[PDB]
Amino acid sequence: IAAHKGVNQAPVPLKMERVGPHDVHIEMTAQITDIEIDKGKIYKAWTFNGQAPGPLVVVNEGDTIHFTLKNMDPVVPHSMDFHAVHASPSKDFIDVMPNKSGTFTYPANKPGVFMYHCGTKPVLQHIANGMHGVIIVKPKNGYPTDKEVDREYVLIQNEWYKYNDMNDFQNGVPSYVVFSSKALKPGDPNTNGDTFTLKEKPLLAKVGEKIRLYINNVGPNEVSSFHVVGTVFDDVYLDGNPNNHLQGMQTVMLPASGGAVVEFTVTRPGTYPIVTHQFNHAQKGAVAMLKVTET
Amino acid sequence: IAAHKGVNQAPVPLKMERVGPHDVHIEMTAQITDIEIDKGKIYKAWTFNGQAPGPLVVVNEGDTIHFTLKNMDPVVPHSMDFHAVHASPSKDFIDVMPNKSGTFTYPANKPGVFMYHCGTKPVLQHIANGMHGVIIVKPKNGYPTDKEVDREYVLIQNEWYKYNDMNDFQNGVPSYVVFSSKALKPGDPNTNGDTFTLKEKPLLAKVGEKIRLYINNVGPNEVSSFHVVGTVFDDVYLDGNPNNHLQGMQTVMLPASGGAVVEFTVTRPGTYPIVTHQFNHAQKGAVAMLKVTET
Amino acid sequence: IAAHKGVNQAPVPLKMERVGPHDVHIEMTAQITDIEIDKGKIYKAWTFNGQAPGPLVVVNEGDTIHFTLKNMDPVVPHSMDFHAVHASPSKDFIDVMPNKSGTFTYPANKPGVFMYHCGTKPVLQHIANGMHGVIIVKPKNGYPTDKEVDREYVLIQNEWYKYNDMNDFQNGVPSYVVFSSKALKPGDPNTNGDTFTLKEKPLLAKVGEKIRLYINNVGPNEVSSFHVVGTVFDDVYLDGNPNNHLQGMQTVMLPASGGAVVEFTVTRPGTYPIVTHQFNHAQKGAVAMLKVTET
Ligand SMILES: [Cu+2]
Ligand SMILES: [Cu+2]
Ligand SMILES: [Cu+2]
Ligand SMILES: [Cu+2]
Ligand SMILES: [Cu+2]
Ligand SMILES: [Cu+2]
Ligand SMILES: [Cu+2]
Ligand SMILES: [Cu+2]
Ligand SMILES: [Cu+2]
Ligand SMILES: [Cu+2]
Ligand SMILES: [Cu+2]
Ligand SMILES: [Cu+2]
Ligand SMILES: [Cu+2]
Ligand SMILES: [Cu+2]
Ligand SMILES: [Cu+2]
Ligand SMILES: [Cu+2]
Ligand SMILES: [Cu+2]
Ligand SMILES: [Cu+2]
Ligand SMILES: [Cu+2]
Ligand SMILES: [Cu+2]
Ligand SMILES: [Cu+2]
Repeated sequence: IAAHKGVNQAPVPLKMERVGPHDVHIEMTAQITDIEIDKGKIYKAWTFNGQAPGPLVVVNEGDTIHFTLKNMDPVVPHSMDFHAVHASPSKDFIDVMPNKSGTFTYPANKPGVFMYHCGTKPVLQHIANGMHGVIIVKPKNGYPTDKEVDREYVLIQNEWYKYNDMNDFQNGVPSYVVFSSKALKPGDPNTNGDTFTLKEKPLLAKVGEKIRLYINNVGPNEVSSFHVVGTVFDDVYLDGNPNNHLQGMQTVMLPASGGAVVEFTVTRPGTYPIVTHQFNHAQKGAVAMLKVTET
Repeated sequence: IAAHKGVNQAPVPLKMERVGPHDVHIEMTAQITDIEIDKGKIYKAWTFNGQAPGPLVVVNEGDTIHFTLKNMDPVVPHSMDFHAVHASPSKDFIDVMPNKSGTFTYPANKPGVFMYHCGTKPVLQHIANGMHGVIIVKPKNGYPTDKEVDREYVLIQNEWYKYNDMNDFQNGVPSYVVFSSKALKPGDPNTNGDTFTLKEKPLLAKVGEKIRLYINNVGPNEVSSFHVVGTVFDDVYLDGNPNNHLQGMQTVMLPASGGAVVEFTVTRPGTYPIVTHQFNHAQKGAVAMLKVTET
Repeated sequence: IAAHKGVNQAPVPLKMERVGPHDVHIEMTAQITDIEIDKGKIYKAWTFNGQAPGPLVVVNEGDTIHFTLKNMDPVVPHSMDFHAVHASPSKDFIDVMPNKSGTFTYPANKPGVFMYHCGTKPVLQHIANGMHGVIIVKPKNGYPTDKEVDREYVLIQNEWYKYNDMNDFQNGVPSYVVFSSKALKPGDPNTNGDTFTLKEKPLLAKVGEKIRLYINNVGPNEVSSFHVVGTVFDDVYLDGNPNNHLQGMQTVMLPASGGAVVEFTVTRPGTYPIVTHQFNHAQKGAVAMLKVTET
């Protein structure tokens, strides 16, 4: 796209504020931002807020979201689809033109770990170029295992293809498959989907802790066989809904756009890889690390 | 196949009748029928009854099926495998030769949403060329959420490949991935697996309704990440068995031949896309629409 | 690998012994062994004990495993990762050099049907060349359906690619996809992952029996849509954990490394195929047979 040549829009922080007991404002941008997806490989991604996947959104069950998208792309329209919400797609997930803003309102009444993404046609193009993310909706009454959890993090799986190449997006294997982490609390890492960051700067834990991960596989195209090396999931909640409670899973199957909450214990000091167990994808980037120490 | 050149056998209605409180007769054909799978693209499909996927079959839990297959194919043998039934494959799912008929009998004692398909070797060939479908077995005591459902439809996912090309069927990506709808009540649409019909003639609903879909992914080869845009599944029953009850799923993973019953609420007027969230497949056809109006 | 040319190390029996009420010794080798994966096709596999998949391991819930790996490979390091265990990957799943041994200790406190595999980098290479298997951990209090089961077997799904070709392992479709069976009791078959053995020498059963299969899809790369032709699973336990109990499934989705316990009834004499319902994979080898007789 001629109007994207040389464009590299600096990342913009997510803006969010509560405006009622059951009402939240969220303000995001659509923007064109260079991301290093593999060492030496820059992808001029289509993004929310200059991150790919986009920034984490966390709301409460029963919150109405008043969402504003500011489109900074000079030529391409963009939009937003939150899987958390009940909405009319043809009224509420509509395009925002270049240099314009749009505001849409809709409720999040289901707890869980949901994908969000651009909904502009062709949706494959927009998701593959980087316009994906996660929204977490916290359950009103928690999970039954809350009291057991010592530490939690967010992980997101996505793929990267040949740059802006619809033939590859439709017909080709992924070039890279990658994890990212998004911050839930101050000090947590906040990273983009790349092959290396979470190997060089592992997630941190302490020996004997129960860890919870909020996970989502945003695709665009692949399923994920999510596994943490050296442990067994004690508890799994499919899509993060507390009702969908599995126990003792070695590996969690996630569809494209599929989420879960998973919990496991790290018993011994060391580095624990986190993978999709489709090992072709792992080899192409999808290995993160959890370093577990005595302190 | 030289004996299929110029062959286009008109579709034949499914014949079905109850012959006892727990016994049903079903009569199908195997036939060679031109189907428009994408605009301008005709596939000379191998079919049941001149539909691909085939006609919908609905029976009750505990029904014995007395199934007759009339083979209208001039040269290829065909057969039938219902996933609903307990049967001896080597006695009851056997070939029927060109211009012959065969009758087989077997019980359907498990409720759910089952694939059927030709079972003739090579089974890949027969399924890929179009010989697939769904049988629904209604549970004796219903689903616990029956009283909530306002409207229901059947959707089927399948792929199309290069015509009758076993190398592509085994080694290639699908050319098209498509939804079809099969009628449960008078007035419901009844369509073939194509890229366009359910976009141009969307399924219909009213604002505020709870919708149930009976879904099956017949493949041959792909899994499906089934999602309805703008809603969350309130209830999911894996394979349509009432025991396998999930809640609040954004996306349902279906294996190849996998089924479910899914229920969701449409809250607002508009058009709601239905997709597999493996967006390469969506781009290649697998997007249906649900138009939701005040009336 | 020049140092593997002409190497064909005879298979070595698994060594296992109980050494306490909650403690077991297991001794395996890593070795280079020619396996016929398809008729006329020899793969010089990287293996545990000269089998691919490796030998079956069965322990009890709460057993500590004292595992020894003797590396017979002349040049490549190997290691072992059991998905059953809680362990530090960077201390306990480490490499054993050529012509050396290493012993590692760790608990199996979760019941189920777990993958094991080499964990040496690149793990894709080691798994794809044949270093995979299953460990079963028997639940302390059984499964609720134990009293119903008449007969049981172990089945494993894996893929084979072009020989030792990392580009194919990462980017290509599988050449073959195959089932194997591993013995649980004297007289049971014990086979390698190949396209033919379980078609020519089917698993055996009697009419009216309830069969249990312990299944795992070791990959490396594919998911599996596991189905037995002519029946419906009465009961499924995901990953073999008794809590994760489904009923009446036609087909079980398994992630890569995913396991299950499945139970079904064979009602009539005949041969019942067992497949992954991703029929491209079935066509490439993944069809086993269960011959069901009056005796
Ligand atoms: Cu309130
Ligand atoms: Cu507001
Ligand atoms: Cu966009
Ligand atoms: Cu979506
Ligand atoms: Cu792929
Ligand atoms: Cu703790
Ligand atoms: Cu664990
Ligand atoms: Cu009766
Ligand atoms: Cu009859
Ligand atoms: Cu046929
Ligand atoms: Cu089948
Ligand atoms: Cu494909
Ligand atoms: Cu209603
Ligand atoms: Cu909904
Ligand atoms: Cu004891
Ligand atoms: Cu010992
Ligand atoms: Cu190895
Ligand atoms: Cu593993
Ligand atoms: Cu493949
Ligand atoms: Cu019995
Ligand atoms: Cu059955």
